[PDB]
Amino acid sequence: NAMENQKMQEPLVYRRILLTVDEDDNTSSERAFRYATTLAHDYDVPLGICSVLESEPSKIQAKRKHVEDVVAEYVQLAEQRGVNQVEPLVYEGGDVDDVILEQVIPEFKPDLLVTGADTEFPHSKIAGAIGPRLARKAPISVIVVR
Amino acid sequence: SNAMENQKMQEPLVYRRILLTVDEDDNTSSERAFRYATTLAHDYDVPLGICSVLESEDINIFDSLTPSKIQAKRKHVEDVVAEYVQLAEQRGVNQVEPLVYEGGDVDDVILEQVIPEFKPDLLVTGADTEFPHSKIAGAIGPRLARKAPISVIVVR
Ligand SMILES: [Mg+2]
Ligand SMILES: [Mg+2]
Repeated sequence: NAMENQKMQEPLVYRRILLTVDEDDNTSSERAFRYATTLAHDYDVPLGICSVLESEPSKIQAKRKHVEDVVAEYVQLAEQRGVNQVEPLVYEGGDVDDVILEQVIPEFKPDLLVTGADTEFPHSKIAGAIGPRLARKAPISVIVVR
Repeated sequence: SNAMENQKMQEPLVYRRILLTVDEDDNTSSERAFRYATTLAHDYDVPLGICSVLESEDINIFDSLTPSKIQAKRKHVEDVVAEYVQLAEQRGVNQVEPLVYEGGDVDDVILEQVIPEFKPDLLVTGADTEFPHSKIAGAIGPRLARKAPISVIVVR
């Protein structure tokens, strides 16, 4: 038929994985974490775990510590899972979508963004689940995990 | 995390039943979508279904050219799905099946017919996959990522 046989056979493995997390607990966030860390473990590829502090003082440092703690806990669990290279990616900005698209993706250079279907940030310019928005707008592959 | 939570967070996640959604166009995103789905199905030994949704003839549109146009489009999409199935078998996927459906609302066909029948836990599609015949215009992947009850990867 019409497709190039050899090219269509080449394996595809994602080389640099970015997991985006919020502070909430739910089945989608658990499964997004497990997918990203299973992939990174099984194919021996780097994982970045990102969250974003939203622009609004012992209060601001407490909010910052909270985001840092959420990401640090996920990194610890990823290390326990056996992922060889995992790093925290805590970023700050006005609109989370732009922070991810304009700062995190270009700096960390992932080829896959993973996030749970429930992940959301209350002061994002567009309200609601960030995963499908990123699936539409990002220049890389995006999986929205449920 | 408490002990139970820690253990649950550690449990491997390997998708069990993969649904690849395709249109007739051969582009970078569709090639990579096919390669990701078949690499997953091969490396983890899980079933793959390869789906598309055909346009049907409209009983209120009667003319000499429309039937040929629609029939030839249907056969083209059937050919593309069959070729993807053969390529997946050549790739070494043990269980791969065609899933050709039809209807005017492709989102609804996938959500209400294909997913409940094939029972995938992951839907894969290229970022360019689109069905201009359908109710809603533009790339279907991000809409399915929003609406589906299962995980959806939009591949670029
Ligand atoms: Mg291990
Ligand atoms: Mg069956």
